[PDB]
Amino acid sequence: QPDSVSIPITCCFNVINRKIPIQRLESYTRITNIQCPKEAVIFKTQRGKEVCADPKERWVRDSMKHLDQIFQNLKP
Amino acid sequence: QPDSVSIPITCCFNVINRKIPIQRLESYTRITNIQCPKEAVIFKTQRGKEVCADPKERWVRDSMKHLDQIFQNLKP
Repeated sequence: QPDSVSIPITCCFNVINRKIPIQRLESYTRITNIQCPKEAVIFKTQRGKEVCADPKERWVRDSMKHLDQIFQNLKP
Repeated sequence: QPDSVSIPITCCFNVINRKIPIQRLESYTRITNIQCPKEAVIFKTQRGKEVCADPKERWVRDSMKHLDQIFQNLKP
């Protein structure tokens, strides 16, 4: 197989259970690899911590929306 | 005087008194003109509303920080 199949893959095996204050969240990425066990987002905090969260949770979608908006408005 | 002195100036005469949820706030600008009566920030919400706030308030500085970070990290 190509050497792309032996690249390591980052997953979320667990998702945070407490909501995190949105002013803490600075960015997010999505888990996309089918090898991973669950659909999830990884938030990057101000501090640089990485947090797995369930995009089905309300706060999570709301934080994702908030960051999306700004990103599309921040170009500048 | 130059025609710059007869340009209209936007100010904040009042500042919001209730805290606004940070996921609502998408951007901010500062009042800078000395003609204005008070130091303040103008937040732009998701919805496009404009809100005057007092940068001495905790939530406000925190929202400003949050947006600053992302802006400097969002270039991309």
